[PDB]
Formats: sequence, C-alpha cells, structure tokens
Amino acid sequence: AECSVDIQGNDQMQFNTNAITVDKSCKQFTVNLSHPGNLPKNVMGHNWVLSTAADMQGVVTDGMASGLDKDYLKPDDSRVIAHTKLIGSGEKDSVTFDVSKLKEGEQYMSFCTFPGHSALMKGTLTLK
Ligand SMILES: [Cu+2]
Repeated sequence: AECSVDIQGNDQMQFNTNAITVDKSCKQFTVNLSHPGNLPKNVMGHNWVLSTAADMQGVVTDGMASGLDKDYLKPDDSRVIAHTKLIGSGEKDSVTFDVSKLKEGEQYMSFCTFPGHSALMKGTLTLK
C-alpha cells in the first residue's frame, strides 16, 4: 500500500513478492515481515536486508560468517541500509527507514542473508 509493505518468507524459501516499489512521497518506509509454515529459525530463518545491487554479494558472504546469533549479518555493516531480525515460524518483525537514503540512479536489492537462502530469496526495489 502507500509507505508500507508486508512480506512473508515461507518454508519452501520463497518471499511472497520479489519486487517492491517505494513511493518517493513517503518520508519513511516500513517493511513488515512474517513467517508462515512451521520450521524454526536455526534451520529456516528469514530476515529482509537492503543494500545496493552491487553490495549484496559482499553482505551475503560476510553475513554467513557472522553466524546465527548475529542473525547472519555483520554488526554495523556499512553497506546495509535497513534490515529486520532473523525470524522463525510464527515470528514477526518490522523495520522503518528514511526514504532519503535511496538515491535515484542506483539499483537496490532486498534479500534474505541466511546461508543458502539468498539465491532464491532476492528481489529488486524501485523508487518512484
Ligand atoms: Cu531466508
């Protein structure tokens, strides 16, 4: 809807959508993430992480190194613009960020950094 999107991550490692549009009239933007299915976080947890299309693989690779307790994200990782926490089934998390942080003329991506997930759990973000 305007200024908020509700996205699901399930047990076949699918995100409900894989392209999000972010209206520029919005001052902040909120992502609400939930997890259907019944599998726990240590084997099937999902987060929602944002970076440039170009920064993604680095973020995914160093996130894997940080481990589960760090929610597979390197602390104070300067390339992430916003991210949720890693959640298991029945869990929910939300993240709001300033839309001013998204520059026009750049390509951004949303992905699940949990190891092995990112290949399927990835999508584009358009600022319009
Ligand atoms: Cu995932």
